[PDB]
Amino acid sequence: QIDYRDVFIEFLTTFKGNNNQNKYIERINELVAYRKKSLIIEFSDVLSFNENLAYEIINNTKIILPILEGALYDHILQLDPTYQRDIEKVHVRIVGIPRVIELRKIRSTDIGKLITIDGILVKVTPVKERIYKATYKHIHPDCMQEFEWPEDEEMPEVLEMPTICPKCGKPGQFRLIPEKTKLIDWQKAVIQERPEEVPSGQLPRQLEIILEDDLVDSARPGDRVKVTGILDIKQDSPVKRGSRAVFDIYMKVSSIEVSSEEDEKKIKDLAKDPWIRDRIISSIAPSIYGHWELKEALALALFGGVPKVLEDTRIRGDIHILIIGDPGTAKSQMLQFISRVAPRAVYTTGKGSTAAGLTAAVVREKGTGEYYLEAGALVLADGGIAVIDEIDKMRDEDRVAIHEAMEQQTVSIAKAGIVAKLNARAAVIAAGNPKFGRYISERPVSDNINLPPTILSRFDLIFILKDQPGEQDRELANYILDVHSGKSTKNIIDIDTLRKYIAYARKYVTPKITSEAKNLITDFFVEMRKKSSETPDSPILITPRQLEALIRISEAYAKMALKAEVTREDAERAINIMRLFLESVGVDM
Amino acid sequence: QIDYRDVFIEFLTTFKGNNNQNKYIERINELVAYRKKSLIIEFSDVLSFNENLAYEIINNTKIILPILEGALYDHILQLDPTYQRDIEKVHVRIVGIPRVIELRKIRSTDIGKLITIDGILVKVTPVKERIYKATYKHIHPDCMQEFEWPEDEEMPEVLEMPTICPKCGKPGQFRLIPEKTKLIDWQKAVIQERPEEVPSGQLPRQLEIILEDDLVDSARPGDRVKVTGILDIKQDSPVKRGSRAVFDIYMKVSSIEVSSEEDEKKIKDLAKDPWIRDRIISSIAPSIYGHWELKEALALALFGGVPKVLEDTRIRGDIHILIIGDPGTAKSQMLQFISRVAPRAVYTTGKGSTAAGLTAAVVREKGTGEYYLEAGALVLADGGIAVIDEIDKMRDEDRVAIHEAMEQQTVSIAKAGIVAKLNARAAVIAAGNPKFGRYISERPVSDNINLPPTILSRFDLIFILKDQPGEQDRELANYILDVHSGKSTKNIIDIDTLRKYIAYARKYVTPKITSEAKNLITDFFVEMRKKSSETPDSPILITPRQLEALIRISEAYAKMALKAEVTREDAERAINIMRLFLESVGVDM
Amino acid sequence: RVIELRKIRSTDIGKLITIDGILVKVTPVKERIYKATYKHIHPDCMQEFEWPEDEEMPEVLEMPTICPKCGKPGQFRLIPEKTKLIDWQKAVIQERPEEVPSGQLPRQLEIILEDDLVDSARPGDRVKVTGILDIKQDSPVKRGSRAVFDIYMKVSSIEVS
DNA sequence: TTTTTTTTT
Ligand SMILES: [Mg+2]
Ligand SMILES: [Mg+2]
Ligand SMILES: [Zn+2]
Ligand SMILES: [Zn+2]
Ligand SMILES: [Zn+2]
Repeated sequence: QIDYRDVFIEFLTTFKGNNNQNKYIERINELVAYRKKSLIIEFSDVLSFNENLAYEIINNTKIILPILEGALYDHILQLDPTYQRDIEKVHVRIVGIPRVIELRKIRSTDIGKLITIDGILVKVTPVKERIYKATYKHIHPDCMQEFEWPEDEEMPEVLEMPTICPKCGKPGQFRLIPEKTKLIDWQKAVIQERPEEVPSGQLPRQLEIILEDDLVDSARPGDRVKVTGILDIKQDSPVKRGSRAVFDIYMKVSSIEVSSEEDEKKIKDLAKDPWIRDRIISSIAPSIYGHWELKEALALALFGGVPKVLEDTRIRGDIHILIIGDPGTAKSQMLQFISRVAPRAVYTTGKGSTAAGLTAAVVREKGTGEYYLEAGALVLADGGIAVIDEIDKMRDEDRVAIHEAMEQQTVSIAKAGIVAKLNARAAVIAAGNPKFGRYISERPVSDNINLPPTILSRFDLIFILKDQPGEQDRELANYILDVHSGKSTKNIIDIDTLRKYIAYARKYVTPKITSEAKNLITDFFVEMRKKSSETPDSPILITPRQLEALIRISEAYAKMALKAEVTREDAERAINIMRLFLESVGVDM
Repeated sequence: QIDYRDVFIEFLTTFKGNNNQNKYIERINELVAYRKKSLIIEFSDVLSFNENLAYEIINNTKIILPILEGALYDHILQLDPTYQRDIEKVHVRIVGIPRVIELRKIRSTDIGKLITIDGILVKVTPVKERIYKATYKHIHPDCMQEFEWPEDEEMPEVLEMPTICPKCGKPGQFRLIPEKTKLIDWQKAVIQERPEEVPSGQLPRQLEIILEDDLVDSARPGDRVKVTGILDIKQDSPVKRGSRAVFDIYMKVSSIEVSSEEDEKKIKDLAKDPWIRDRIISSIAPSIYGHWELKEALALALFGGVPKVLEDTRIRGDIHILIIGDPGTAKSQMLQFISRVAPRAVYTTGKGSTAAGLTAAVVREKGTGEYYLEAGALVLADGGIAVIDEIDKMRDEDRVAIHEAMEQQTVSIAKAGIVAKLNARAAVIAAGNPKFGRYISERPVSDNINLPPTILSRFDLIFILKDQPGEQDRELANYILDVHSGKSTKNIIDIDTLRKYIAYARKYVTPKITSEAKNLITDFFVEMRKKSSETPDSPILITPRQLEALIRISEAYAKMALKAEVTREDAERAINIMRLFLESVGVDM
Repeated sequence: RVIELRKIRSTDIGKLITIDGILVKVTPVKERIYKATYKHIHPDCMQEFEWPEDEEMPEVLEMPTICPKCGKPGQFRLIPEKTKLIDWQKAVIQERPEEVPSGQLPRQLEIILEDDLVDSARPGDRVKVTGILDIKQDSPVKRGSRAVFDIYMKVSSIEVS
């Protein structure tokens, strides 16, 4: 038995990272300045430094984590005594455990060991408080004594009350003292296994996890997470007998990750290429041949515009795309790709969705009997992208429920005495088929689309796809067979890098409109409106929304190159893509 | 060792305000005269008077507050000995606490400290009575003795049954004596966080607060309030075990303020401008170009007329506006602005509203099994404005629920054995699209509204918005791009001061109609009757309702200028707006 | 004294007051015990007694614990024949709509009618009641907080319109 | 009762 306090302190103060910058030393300095009370340590770094120390953490976790925490606290306290009286104790969280076990393959032998499970977050409860050291008071005409009930031991998960007063050795009834009671933050969350690991013909399983102290509110529902902790059995109602000697299992989370400097460096050099826009466009759905104009439209929606928030109103900065095409034009294929490359996306279908499920659902809690709100698909997609396949297959009474969310980006509910307004800032991508399955060229556009003009005006771009056999069949057939043969197109940015690029652009880039782009947009909008009045029979209308669309598209093109201003070149591209949308719908320019 | 009783009396008596009038001395004088029993003290005043006094109260409020009550009570006692026999003790309340913490950021370290939280009140409980000192009689044939149970401390939040009789030392049965029991007023309320504070993709949280003594019935649901007090853990079934030693927190209210003398001067001098009405109109929706005539109608609805109450009937004092326009005419943008600038407004949509949610909903308590009502959207909007967007999309079974509210300004509830009639004196602002999306001029208004003719009879003014691409496209395009570029319109009233201006006018201004003014309305209304018979095919009928509506519009104009008298210039202005209403609806004169 | 149904506070309990409101619910006439008669079921006792001795029987129903005659505990059986009853009726009073403040729901108060006061008025009428307020007790034995109590109304005289 | 998805007169 050798003390690990010196080794742990030596590891923190002597470890050299990629640049030999003493990364953990910097983390301590950040911890002291911000009073973060939590430290994150990569497991592979510990193993590289001292393999014996890594072994002890994995197995002897129950009786070595407090030892390291105490040593770390003294080092921080010595570094800055002001840190004391503000933070009582610090936490050491280990990340990178080699022991990873699937949610469905958890057995009895894994209880009591530090393991890692990767899944999808589903439900998060409001933050509550847990008593870990009580303070009772034996009220009895002779006692008038208070005491901390659990002596030399943390309070168990089961609320237990003293039977014999330690101060007088007598029974009676005791009264809790909230003022002297010590509390710790407590949150309950539910994790679900990923859809790619569920066995065939079976519903996904669920596991209950517990977050405490600073770990509360570390993630939102729908996030992909990696949790490391100790499994344990759950006790709910042990007071009443009746067998039920079978218990569920829950998880005590010690460290949690969601979904770096090197990545930012990789992204920065990518935008240096003048043809970065073409590379991004060609990297959208590499398995689909052609449809270049469609690929550009989907790329713009991934980046989006710049939302504007003023003192009196706000203007949305999301781009909505609608695709109408004959069956077999692969429309669902790009939509599936978009839901996989976007940092945050939700995939829905017209037939399998309802008005309540898309925006918000009011459900009665059977435990208390009072109504409460449940987030819909659009609410869960706030700040992301919502995909609605088969938009024409849903009832018009249900489709009309998203008119407010698509423009005002808010959901208003007045039901069961509940008045609320939830943000739904999400970009909507929709696809569907014409009225008669396939497009009828002889018939006009009004009866082919079979959609009200109100929802049509809310879409920035509308593309009509027609499957016309011709001279391009041979090249299309060769491309499809090459995909089935395993051949892949090179010079394509991978999904993981592309997803990182999109997230960085949406966070640190905010283009501004210049004077040159202002004149070009104004001239085109005025000219576009004049031609619209010539033929008023078209279902589509040129409303002031289309003017907003040009600004959003112009910003999206600039954001793709990580530019700071909307130059003249970006304005031309916005006009060019708008011309194709107008030409496809039947309006010449 | 340092006593602050003298400092408290010194601070109350020797404090100089900005007017140098000893406001706190006047507050005590007002308290004694009206038996207020509650004193409001700003924290900033104490900080200027003495830093040590300010630091003590904000930190040690648990013990200093009872001490400060005695010094105030004695000073009031010597000021007026008759204060006794009516009020046993007074209350001192501190406001302006700088310890402001967000609702979602509350942690374990904040329990037991004086903090303040800003939120929205959503639920109020009927006033109840709480026991703080009980009296029991020992039911045992030897005792027949009455004793107060909690000796040397207050009754805790959990009622405790004495087990041993203090007077005789014998256990048995005890009977509560309500005659000698001490009671205190008790109320429960729920606070919800503001929509602007909710994180992306999450749902708003709630916190339960407790109001006691004079703090009961100090607010109504839907009001934004700032509440200060001490947090504590909630106990529901301490006797009943079952593990789950996790407790939710609740707030003990000590001072509550809903949502002022320099602003009074700031609004009175503003009305001195003879062009104040023009400036107010130009300040409505500054981000919307044009629509000058429709902006005037919205301003009138913000102020409204003066209700007339007779010995048998009441005359509605509110103005109802219906807006029908093509998609993309910014109908929803100004409705959002109206809901934000009005002192009390509720925003609802046609698809997100139900009949129960608009008027009242019954809720069955799980415990008692009793039905009780909940406030609907219209009830919460009483005394304010109710905004109903996309009124043409709501189901007719829910549309009939507002027919009584528009005309009778009342809501009748007869369900689940509960019969009541609620007041719904709220102005209704509604918007909707034409029957065929784009308005058709050649067809009449009846086949374009897609609404029953009955509901349109209750609307004072109806406006038609037309999106016709013409020479104004360039001006509109330039204006929109200016908004997106950060450019703002100057010489306009800010929203915060505009809301204060509207609230003052609706409270302290009651214009009176002159005899000469009545001549114009009576003469004008006669000419409408002649034209009604000339063209009886119009869907608009010249009823006595139009005569009543004309009076309200003139009264609103006078209230806009803070004038207590209705001159002739307001009557002609009311005539002009009615004429354009008839011109837009197709009745050309 | 006349007090609005919404302005009732803690200081008004135990004093004669007058409330004006609208009847909304009337319960069927029932009987209440003010002096019960108990028989000790113990193979030696066979004794009859009135448990609420020298005191009116309270609202809470409490059975005797020790036999006043034999001086021993056991089983006590109530005798409906020897007991004395009194007419009992429950009703709910709702405040007038004109008294309701803006944007609030009307309050309700529970009143008790006894003896000849039963069936004095029908639901939907306007009445003015007089009497003494008191708190409501349902299950004082059950612990678990609930230290707050509601207030009901005992009617001594009621007039209609 | 009231909001929701579902099979059923
Ligand atoms: Mg498809
Ligand atoms: Mg709208
Ligand atoms: Zn003891
Ligand atoms: Zn006794
Ligand atoms: Zn006996």
